[PDB]
Amino acid sequence: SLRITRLTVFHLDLPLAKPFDRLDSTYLRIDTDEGVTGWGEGCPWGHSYLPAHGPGLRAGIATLAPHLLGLDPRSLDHVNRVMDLQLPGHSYVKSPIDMACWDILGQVAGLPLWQLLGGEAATPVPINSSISTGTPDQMLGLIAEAAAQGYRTHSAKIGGSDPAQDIARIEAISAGLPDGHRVTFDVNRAWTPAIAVEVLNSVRARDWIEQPCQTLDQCAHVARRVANPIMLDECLHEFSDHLAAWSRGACEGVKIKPNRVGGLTRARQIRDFGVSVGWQMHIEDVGGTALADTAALHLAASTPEANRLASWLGHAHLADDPIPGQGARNRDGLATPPSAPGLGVIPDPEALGRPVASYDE
Amino acid sequence: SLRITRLTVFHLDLPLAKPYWLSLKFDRLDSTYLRIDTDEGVTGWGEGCPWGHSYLPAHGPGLRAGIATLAPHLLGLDPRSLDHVNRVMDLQLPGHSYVKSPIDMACWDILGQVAGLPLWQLLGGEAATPVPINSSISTGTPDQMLGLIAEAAAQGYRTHSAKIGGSDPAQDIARIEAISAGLPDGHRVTFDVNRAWTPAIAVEVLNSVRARDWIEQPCQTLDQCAHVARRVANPIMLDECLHEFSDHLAAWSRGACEGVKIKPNRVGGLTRARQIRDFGVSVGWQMHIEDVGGTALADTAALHLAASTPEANRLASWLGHAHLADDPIPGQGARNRDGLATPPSAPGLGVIPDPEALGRPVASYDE
Amino acid sequence: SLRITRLTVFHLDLPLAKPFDRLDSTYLRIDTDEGVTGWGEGCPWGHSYLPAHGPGLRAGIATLAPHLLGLDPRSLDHVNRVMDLQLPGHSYVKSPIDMACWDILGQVAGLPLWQLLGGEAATPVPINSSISTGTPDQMLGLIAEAAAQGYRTHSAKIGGSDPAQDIARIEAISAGLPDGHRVTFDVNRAWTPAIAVEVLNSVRARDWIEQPCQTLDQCAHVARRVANPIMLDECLHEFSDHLAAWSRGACEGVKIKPNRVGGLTRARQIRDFGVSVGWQMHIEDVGGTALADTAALHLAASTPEANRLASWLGHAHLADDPIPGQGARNRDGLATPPSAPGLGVIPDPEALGRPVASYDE
Amino acid sequence: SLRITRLTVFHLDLPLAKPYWLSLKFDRLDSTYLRIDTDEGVTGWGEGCPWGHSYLPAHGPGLRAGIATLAPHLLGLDPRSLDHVNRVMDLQLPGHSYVKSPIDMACWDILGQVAGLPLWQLLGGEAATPVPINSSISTGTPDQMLGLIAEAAAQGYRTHSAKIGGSDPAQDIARIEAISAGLPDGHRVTFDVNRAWTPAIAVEVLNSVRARDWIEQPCQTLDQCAHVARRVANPIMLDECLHEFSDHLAAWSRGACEGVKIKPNRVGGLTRARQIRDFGVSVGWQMHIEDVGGTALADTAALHLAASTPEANRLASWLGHAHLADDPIPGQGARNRDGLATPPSAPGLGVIPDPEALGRPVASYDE
Ligand SMILES: [Mg+2]
Ligand SMILES: [Mg+2]
Ligand SMILES: [Mg+2]
Ligand SMILES: [Mg+2]
Repeated sequence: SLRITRLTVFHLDLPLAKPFDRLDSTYLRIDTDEGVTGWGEGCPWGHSYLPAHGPGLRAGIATLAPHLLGLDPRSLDHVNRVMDLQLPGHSYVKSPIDMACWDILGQVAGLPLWQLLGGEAATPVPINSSISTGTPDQMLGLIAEAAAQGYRTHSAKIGGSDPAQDIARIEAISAGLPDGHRVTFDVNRAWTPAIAVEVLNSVRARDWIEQPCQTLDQCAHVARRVANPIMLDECLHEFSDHLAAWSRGACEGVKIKPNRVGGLTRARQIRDFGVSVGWQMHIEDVGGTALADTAALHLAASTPEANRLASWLGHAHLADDPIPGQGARNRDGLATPPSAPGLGVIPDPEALGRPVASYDE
Repeated sequence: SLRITRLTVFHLDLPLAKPYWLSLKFDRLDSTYLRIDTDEGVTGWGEGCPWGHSYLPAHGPGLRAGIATLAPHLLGLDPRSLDHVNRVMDLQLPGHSYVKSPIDMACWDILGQVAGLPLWQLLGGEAATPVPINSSISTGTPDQMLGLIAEAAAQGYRTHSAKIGGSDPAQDIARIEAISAGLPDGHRVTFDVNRAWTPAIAVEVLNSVRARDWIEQPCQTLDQCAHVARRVANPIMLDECLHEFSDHLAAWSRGACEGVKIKPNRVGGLTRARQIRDFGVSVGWQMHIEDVGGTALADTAALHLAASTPEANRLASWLGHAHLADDPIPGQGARNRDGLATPPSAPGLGVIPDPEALGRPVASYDE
Repeated sequence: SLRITRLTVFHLDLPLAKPFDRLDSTYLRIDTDEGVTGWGEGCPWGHSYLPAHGPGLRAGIATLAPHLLGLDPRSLDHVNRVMDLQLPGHSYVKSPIDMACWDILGQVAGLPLWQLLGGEAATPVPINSSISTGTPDQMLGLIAEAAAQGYRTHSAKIGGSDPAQDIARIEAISAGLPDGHRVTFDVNRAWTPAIAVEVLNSVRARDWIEQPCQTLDQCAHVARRVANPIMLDECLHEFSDHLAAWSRGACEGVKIKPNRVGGLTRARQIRDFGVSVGWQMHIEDVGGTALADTAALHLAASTPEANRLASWLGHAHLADDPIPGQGARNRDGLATPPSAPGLGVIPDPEALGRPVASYDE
Repeated sequence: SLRITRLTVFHLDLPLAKPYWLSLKFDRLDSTYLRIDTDEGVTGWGEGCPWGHSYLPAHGPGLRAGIATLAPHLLGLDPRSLDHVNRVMDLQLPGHSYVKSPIDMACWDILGQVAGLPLWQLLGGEAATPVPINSSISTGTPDQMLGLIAEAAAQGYRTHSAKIGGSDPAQDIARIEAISAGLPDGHRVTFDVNRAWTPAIAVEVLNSVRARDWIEQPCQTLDQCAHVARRVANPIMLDECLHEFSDHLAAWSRGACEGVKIKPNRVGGLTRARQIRDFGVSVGWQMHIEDVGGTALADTAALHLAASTPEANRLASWLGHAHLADDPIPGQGARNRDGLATPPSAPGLGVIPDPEALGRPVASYDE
């Protein structure tokens, strides 16, 4: 008999700290007849990073609202089935909805998400830096910085059509890393296979390379020809892409991002599959405020230590904060998810602005 | 030199001829017409009309949101450079093929008018080939569907798409054997299952039946359909699981099918549909080329691609406007004349909607 | 109603600048009833390089002429279908015909080929040198030269039955290349797999190796055993060979040459396929005058920058020029295709000689 | 020591017995006879006769152009060293197998005469084995083809090649079941489709029919035929897609077929045909060995290879000269005597054309 009673949609205009200069984030409030309210966030990283954009996100909540009204939000797999029937794909639309129902379930259950996701403890999860693309000594300065801030894993954005510079970047960074630190070379689909093969086979570094090419097939091809661990990310849209990645032997790890795979319920199924096949995983969201970071972090904290790599906190990159003082935050390069029932963050609607849409029955 | 100058968006509420009931009255289609103007006064039109919002990853409100996201980026582009415009849309909004298809269709219109050639010719066709049209035969008993087909046949249809599916093998079996046995001579049927089978039910029914007609998309995924294909004897047609060119390449390398349907709104437009068409010809696929839904505008776009396809590879097209109660573009576009439809031969697309017939625009974008 | 009205065949005797000492080129003029004339060129690189030769080329135009007369040249796929029905294979015969119809279509459309082939602009395409086979310091002198001329990519012809010399060649050239320049080792089918494996696994260079062996199967075998990017060329005769190359995971790039694949319509289908699977490509013709170079260059200029490598200009190697002042030419290591409608080159028949054959209806 | 001294080219205009009409009257064959002389007065002859110019990558004018290109390079060669001559032709003009086949055939003639042995013996055969010949049964109704076969049978044919194909499954089905059911006892048929099916139509027809006779080349490519083969129950014979030895190796490794036809003009001559023949024996293929077209000269060359093939692997040969209206070499070569033909036992090829019967030479090449 618990029923979803109202969905309210907020649009947050979030300038980035280091300027696209802004993010378009959607906050979603879900009410129930018994007065338990859940919240979710979907904030695509602009509209060019993934099949996702803020105005489409809000349009998708509109298409789904009338099918979500009156569902029992405690039945998470059922909620997801209904979302899949009513609007295929659009994982970016589905994530904040699924996030908010999880929040409800955790509040009704009296348990934080990390415990519903199976974890023994609110594990402090190591956080990782983003090193933006530049020259060999530039990136190396940005790393010295991040290390001073307490990051011990760093994700260097590299890529291009120019084999020589990526070679230079990789060999400088891989050698001039502080002792005990970890670096991932994030190419974000910017190589063709020819470049990946030339670059990686010219370099002694055997660090992680993340998503070197645009497709799974192109990544698998690179993997058979080079010696580095390959991490997949943006080409994984649904569970079947992960199964294909596994069956092609394409990778040794994946990133799992709720807004890319359709929320916590889908992410958890992927996470369990990754543990079963020995993958190591970065579990984080695509972008947004500490609300999105918190949901991801509950899933990251509940992952076996052998399989869990550092998480990125998207809110580190924002000029503003709509939910100051809430969520997993960086404390000496570690973020601990909250232990209160549900998500553990409650946005104040006054901080958010006036709702851009609202659906009742 | 030529430059996109304005994009105008129209939302058309299209009633269906035959509502059907759902477990919801599915009543009407939400169609988007897009008008692209340029600085030299050549204007192109395109349509994107998802079959409601549950058929594919596509819905009307999402389509109009996508155009909003892309508009700032299309303003200023030379619409004659089609591949380039496609790359921009791909850089600026990955996926969302249902968003991209009307934009690409309008650029093709513009290109055709600048070239003074009909789309079927730019697509390589020797002539405005009349293309056979198929019937839609709704699910029911063996005796019903067979009566719905005699009826179809009296209207000039020689190819028929029989909608079967559901989790009771026994009546799917009865339907297939009945329909396949009692077709008029020279007629053809395809059994459209529409992802309704699990692989277990597919294997049980197809291996229970003597009929060797096409089975279209028995299961939800490519991987499931390829599994069924290795275990049954019928020609397999893929459709809904094919979202982009790499899925076609994957279908081909697994030997999953002997044909595909190509629908611009599913694959992102004519430029992308054409590359797939040509791939199909290279590997010997037979293909239905048609759109997902909409008025005779989306249907004419698809029919240009269908008419330019070599006869060996070309099967019947479905005309979505045949299922509509209204017509916003009366007397324009390829229409069914006794089981065949012929694309226009005017430069470009060959249809020009009257803004007066469309309602007030819901969005406009200019530089 | 536009109809092909006459085909005229010219035979050009072209001495090479650096001496087989000559090329046999065929120029083809196609007239229509509405007075729009298109031109094409097929010029095999002698008769030993590919399944192609000048006298066969002219013989094939003879077999096809009566099937081409009266076709609508604007319908390019239809023209190609008719050529395939009437004379299977013989891509070398078909290329100049298809080239001339494209020229017509571009003139009727009022658009240059690079825009009909989808490009945003007449992109200046980087040109690459040909370094003929010799000793390590010889080839290195020839490269210093080409670099002075403005070439920044160089194609070194290597190959033989002698592993030690190719090792010497490769390691000298790969190390003594000017900064920022690119080198491809063009073996032109001159290795068996045993030699390819010994050579490439003895060398630190990870430059492109082009067509190391006689067949696709032999190249794929080498590719699985070595660390360099493999570029395919001469074994690709038709689209199905490219599909097989892709499915075998044999290569990371291909060269596309109109006279080898049957013209611009076939080349474009290959080019689009290469972009879709992440290949990088050299798009150029097999040999001939700036007319053949120009057609290829329209297709090269319209290829996404991520996928496009340098083009070779065959006319650089000729003593003569029948079309002086026309076509894409080298200007500081870059060639820009023309922007006039169609091909953008108009041969003067007076410069060509007396037609060796002519077909009317 | 022995040296090629002159090459002489003849062009023979061969009328067919049965013109057939095209959508063009296909009237006559363009055949090339080549004479190779040497310094010791041993002369060899070869023939290359494509089945018109649309059947394979081959045509008469191209063949005479190819000989022109190769002549300077063959002049001076020792024609006894066959592999070597093949390598030279391969270095000097890649591909163009239709060009190389008559040159290689003439060298084999020369080699046989120098050795004082018939080709069938140099090819390893124990004796001049009479080889069964098959009929050609033209496309028509079930009742026609079956009447064309009783007729064939009365002429001594026990193997019949029934030409089917076209994009209407229903009558291909009727033809196959009719013909396969009503063969004389002891007789055999092959259904020659000649690349006319797409894979969808192949799968529909073959999986609709009880007949398990050979199907020859259902589809255009090896990859399409191998796809069909995995899904149907009939023995598959490959032919036209096999251009060179690597395609045979590819056919073998995909399990695409249980037999092949070997035609010298398609694969480049006897030297290349022989290597493929032997490969077929090693892997247990059954094979038809015959030429593409031409006079009893090309037919005798192929029949030497056919007679030397072990009986387990050897099926019927087609004799191209049976379809000609003329005969430039009357009373020479292997001819059909009541369903069998026997290659000659004279040294070399065993046929010697009279230049007087051939017209004036169209080209001559000497050192
Ligand atoms: Mg990434
Ligand atoms: Mg379907
Ligand atoms: Mg090469
Ligand atoms: Mg055959």
